Amino acid sequence: AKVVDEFDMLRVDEGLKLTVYQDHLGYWTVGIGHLLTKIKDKAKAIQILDNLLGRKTNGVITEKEARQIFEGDVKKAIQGILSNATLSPIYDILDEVRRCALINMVFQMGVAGVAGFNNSLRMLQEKRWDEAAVNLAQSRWYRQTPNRAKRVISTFKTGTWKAYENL
Repeated sequence: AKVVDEFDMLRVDEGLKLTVYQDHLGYWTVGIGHLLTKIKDKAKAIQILDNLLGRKTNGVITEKEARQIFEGDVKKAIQGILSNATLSPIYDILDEVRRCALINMVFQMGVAGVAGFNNSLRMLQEKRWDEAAVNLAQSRWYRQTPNRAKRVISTFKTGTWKAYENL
């Protein structure tokens, strides 16, 4: 239906893994940045994956199942936004595309982290794009992850998925 959606948006930013993946901290992961466990044990990571999914996987999953796992994480991200006093009124007035960009921020940093952008959030709440992009660019989020921040901020400015046309 939509050329780019929230699953492919966060696939560009957060890698898509169809096999259990261990990062530098030893944390086991799968799908769109879905943390299975933080214990350096591959057998428990796969066991957790088996209970989440409905089969005896050997660490490998399909893209359909990764979208199922991700849709669950998105439902929880929306619940965290609508349950937050700061982020809830912004989510209401934002369109579908810009809603995905707010969820993207809640994926990287927590709901409490996104709620720290007091002035930038007021700019978004008032549909004052571009002014929000300037305040969001002057942030630690932009400093640590410039390229991911550029794509997300551009999405808030345009609302056109243009930054994610082809990763």
